[PDB]
Amino acid sequence: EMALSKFFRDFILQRKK
Repeated sequence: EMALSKFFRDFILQRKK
């Protein structure tokens, strides 16, 4: 499906500021 979906957990979640 998507491997960015792993990468997802890394970008937007560092935006939990």
